Amino acid sequence: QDWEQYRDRVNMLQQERIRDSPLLQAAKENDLRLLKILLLNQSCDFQQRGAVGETALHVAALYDNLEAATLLMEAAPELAKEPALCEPFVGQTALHIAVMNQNLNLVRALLARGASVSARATGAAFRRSPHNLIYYGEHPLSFAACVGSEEIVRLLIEHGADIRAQDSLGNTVLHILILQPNKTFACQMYNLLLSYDEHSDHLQSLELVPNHQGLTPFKLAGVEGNTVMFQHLMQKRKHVQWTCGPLTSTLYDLTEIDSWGEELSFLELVVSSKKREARQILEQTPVKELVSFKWKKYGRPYFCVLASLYILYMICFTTCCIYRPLKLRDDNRTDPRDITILQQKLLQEAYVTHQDNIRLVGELVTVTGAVIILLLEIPDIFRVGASRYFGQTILGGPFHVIIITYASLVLLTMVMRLTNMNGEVVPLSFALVLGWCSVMYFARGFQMLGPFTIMIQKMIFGDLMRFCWLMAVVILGFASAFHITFQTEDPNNLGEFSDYPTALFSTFELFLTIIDGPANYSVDLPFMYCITYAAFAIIATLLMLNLFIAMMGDTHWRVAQERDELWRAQVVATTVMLERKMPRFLWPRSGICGYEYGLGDRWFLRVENHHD
Amino acid sequence: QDWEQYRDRVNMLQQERIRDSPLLQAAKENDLRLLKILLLNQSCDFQQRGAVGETALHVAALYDNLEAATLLMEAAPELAKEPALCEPFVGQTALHIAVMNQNLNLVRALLARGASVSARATGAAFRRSPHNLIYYGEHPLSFAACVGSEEIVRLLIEHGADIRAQDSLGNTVLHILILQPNKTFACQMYNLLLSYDEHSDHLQSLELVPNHQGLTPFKLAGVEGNTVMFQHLMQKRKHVQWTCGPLTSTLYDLTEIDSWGEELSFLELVVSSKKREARQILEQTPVKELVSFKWKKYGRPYFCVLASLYILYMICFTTCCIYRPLKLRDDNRTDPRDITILQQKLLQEAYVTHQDNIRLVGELVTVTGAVIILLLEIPDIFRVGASRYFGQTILGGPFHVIIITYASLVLLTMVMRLTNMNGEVVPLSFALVLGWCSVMYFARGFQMLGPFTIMIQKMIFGDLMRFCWLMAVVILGFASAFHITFQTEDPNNLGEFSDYPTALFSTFELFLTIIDGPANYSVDLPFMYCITYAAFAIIATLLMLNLFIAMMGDTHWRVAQERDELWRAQVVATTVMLERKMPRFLWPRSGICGYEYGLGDRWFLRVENHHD
Repeated sequence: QDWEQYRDRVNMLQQERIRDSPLLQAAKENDLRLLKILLLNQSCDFQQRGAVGETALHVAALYDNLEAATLLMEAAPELAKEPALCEPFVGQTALHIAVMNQNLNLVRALLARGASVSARATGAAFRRSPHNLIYYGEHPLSFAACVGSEEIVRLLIEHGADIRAQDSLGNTVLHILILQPNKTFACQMYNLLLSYDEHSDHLQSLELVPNHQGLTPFKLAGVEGNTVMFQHLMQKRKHVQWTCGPLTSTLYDLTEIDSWGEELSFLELVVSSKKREARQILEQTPVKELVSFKWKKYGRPYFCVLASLYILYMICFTTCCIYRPLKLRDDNRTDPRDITILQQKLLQEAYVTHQDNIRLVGELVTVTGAVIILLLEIPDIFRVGASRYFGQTILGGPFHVIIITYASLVLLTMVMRLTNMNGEVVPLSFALVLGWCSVMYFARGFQMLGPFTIMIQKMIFGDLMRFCWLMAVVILGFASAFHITFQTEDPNNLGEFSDYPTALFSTFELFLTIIDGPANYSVDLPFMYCITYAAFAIIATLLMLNLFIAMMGDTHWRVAQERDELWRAQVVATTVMLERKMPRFLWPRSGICGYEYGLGDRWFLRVENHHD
Repeated sequence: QDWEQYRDRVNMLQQERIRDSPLLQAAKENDLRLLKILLLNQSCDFQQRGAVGETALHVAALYDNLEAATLLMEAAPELAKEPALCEPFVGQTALHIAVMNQNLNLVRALLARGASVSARATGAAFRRSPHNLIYYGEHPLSFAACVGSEEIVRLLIEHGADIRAQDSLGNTVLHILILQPNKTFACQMYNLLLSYDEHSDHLQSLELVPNHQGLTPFKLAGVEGNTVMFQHLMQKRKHVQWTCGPLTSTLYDLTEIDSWGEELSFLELVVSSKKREARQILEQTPVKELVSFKWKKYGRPYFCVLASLYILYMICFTTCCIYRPLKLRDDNRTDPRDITILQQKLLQEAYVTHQDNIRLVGELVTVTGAVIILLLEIPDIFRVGASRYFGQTILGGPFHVIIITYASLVLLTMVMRLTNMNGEVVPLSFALVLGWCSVMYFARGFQMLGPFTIMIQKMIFGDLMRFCWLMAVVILGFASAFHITFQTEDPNNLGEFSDYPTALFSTFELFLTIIDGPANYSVDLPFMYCITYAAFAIIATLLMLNLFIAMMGDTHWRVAQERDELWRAQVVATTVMLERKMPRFLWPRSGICGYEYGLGDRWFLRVENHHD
């Protein structure tokens, strides 16, 4: 069964036992007079529970019923301390339910009895999933903070609610408020929980308490794509120096963005986030002024020096494919089967020559230039995880599938040599169509060439191959029908259709008008040919091509703001990708340090404004 | 004559007799003093009527004239009970006319005399037609309900107006209010007529009273495309279970949408409606949450299993066309008429062979796979009606003309065999260009491939064949003018124009630049050729092709919202089309039933909200 149909059984079987039991019936309906009388004559033993396993007070708190709920707590002393027992609802007590409803007087009544403010709700319907519409955490302080009810929030802290508790995923009360869809109404709540902070607990500040996967609530505001909470967490870390007219020289702290850490870099997590909204943190005023300083000062010359050691490499690999050891044809086997054109095979002559030694040192450059590419890509596979890394389209994208299968086919051609294999022309032709089309990677600078090469990528996955599933059928339709008409005829006159793997290939060419329409006006073609071909020229090359241009012409202004918003996030992905690699010799640390103009040990970045 | 000019005679001949008669003259003009005097001296015998046949009171009520109308009813006792007699105005009494004008005191005066509130207006100008601007039904209660005059509405019910009466089309008072252009102002009226309901008449509820063609006013709110009345009729059939914070788990009834009926399914009538507005019921909140449950759970795997038994069928029919019994050419007739290329004809050799028995069982699959297609399409013709079914473009569309003329040409090729006919290549070439281009039907899932294959259909009916009526003329213009210049010349040098059925076909190819411009630089072409061809290359292949790309390029962003609104109504058409076919083994009935969590016997669907 699906889980969606499993919980629909449980939420409806609960509604049966409320109808069956007379005590639970009056709780929902606020029948006070029954609940006074039915609790006199042996007030019912409260293991009498629903199929979920809840008491009468959980039913009385699930509905807005003050007066019936208080009469149950007077007769029964301990209903505030009982959990539910069904597996998607484990531990949800009456205090978890009264807080959710924002019921002001019922929470006051429950806390007067001493209900535990540290009860976990560990059910399978409270954990975060794409098929649960709420994620409010486990502790009841977290329930009050997410519903925007500030009066219950300050009421629980006065009774012992600890703002430093964590749920099973590790999220504290601050991690959850960033994960809420109501973005602009949690900033009022985040100011409140900092005033209740102990300021005694050394655990360093609550803003720096880590998740299980390592994210602090500052660092989680970036990954989530929360542009409102990012500015709020930055008001603590800027200093205003002077205001001279319209100018204002404010001074940002730059420590939780200038992370000098082994793998938890803030600028890595923002660009490699799967959330679409994370590409807008990169335009906020302490960050946009930073990654346009790394790029224009250092990241642009090191990416133009290194994009011409890769043109001078591929121009050293084609001139060692052209010059390759072809002897003369030492055989007369081309005279049988006059259909064959073939001539001179191969050699083993890198040694005995005057111009295969200049060719030799042009090969060992290409041999030890395809092992360096394997040493800079393979240990970068495991860090991201081999399935995110080949598909992000920003963090490299599908230019790491090409750049490895280029460097793998240079090493095969070495093993095709030194053992005297024959088909050396098969990897050399796959290397040169992939090796040059990887030089197209280095248009990630060059604002001119930049956003164009995304559109090639976006029209080869989205809009070309949905045109090609419905044309592997039309060129199987007509191509297997031209083979039938010319199966009778002679192949010496109009012999484009002589064998069935070329019946498909001549018809795929006729689709593109590359080959002309096959006609011979000195002979009688069969009459069935000119009917099937007058239908092929309307479906294939009026309609199907001129509608593919139109499909290309309207999905290009839909992606108008979206490829240009994606290019500026592809310069930031290049700058952090280089800062892992190049050694500390190159790249002094960004920002003016502060131990000589002595305030501390932090590394600052100065940005001045103009009030328009 | 037209009917439009026939009623213009009658409405103007009526205006003559008002001018001719002195009694009827003063009624329109509110000349009270004449109407007091002219009714003293033998008050005129009221068979004196117009050419339509109306009395003086119908003229007095056709104009807003209280005082003249009351003076006629005092002198003449029975003018409230007289009908008009002309055929487009049969039965329209004075009470039908006073109600239309929203005249408050004149309706009070007529009902005090005892005018019949059940008089039918059976004229030919009150029935529904595209050339009558009003459709208000027949009974006078229906006239008051459509004009938005609530005070006349409650006045007629107090005197005996029956809200359960029907007109000649069968529409009750509730069916008509849905058919009105003033959509948002009849919801106030529909609440009113339910309070006047007897609640004594077993006839089950007035919301379920059928039309003559079977439509209840709920079911008529969907076919008409009335998105406002659909939500109003659904407020009666939803239950709210709980509200937990922003959540709200409401519970829809799902009985008049979950119709388990022989042919009156609600989801069939909405998608096959000719009205354009009916494609917006499929986005309302109890229905959009239903047909995305049938599709994603059951309708998507059964449409991907069954779209690969149709690739593995057409890949079993082409490899029994390629392998077909061609012998060697046992004749030397190709040596006379050396223009002929032909060779080996046919056989009767499915029997004596080692590899025509593997071919034999690949034919009987294709024989009894084109009789199954005939058994699943022919009894579905008569249900929709053979003229709606082949043109809806949503309920299948023109993939049922292809899929029958594919399965018909497999059965001809069987009769071309077994009798030794010759032209077997003529149906095999029509089957393979239609059989594959029917696999393109199965892009009705696959959101990627989905909206693209509508645009092929919309540019083959709308925008290609209005380009082809004005190019059956240009390639008859130039093609019959190239035959004239080369009728003199010799066909062995530049012989594309040697016969008039190829003078058209070489010129149709020259339009598309497929064939090169016919030139031979070693001989003198006639000088008239290079003038007519320098005009052909400007009209045909600068202007006429590059303007067809532009026509394709601007009618594609007009249909931008409209092909994507049409794809989501083409998934709903597939889901209900499959639910007729596949047996009950597959497909338990949708929605949680309710006899175990005992409220009734109805089948419910749970949907929860979030208040933004």
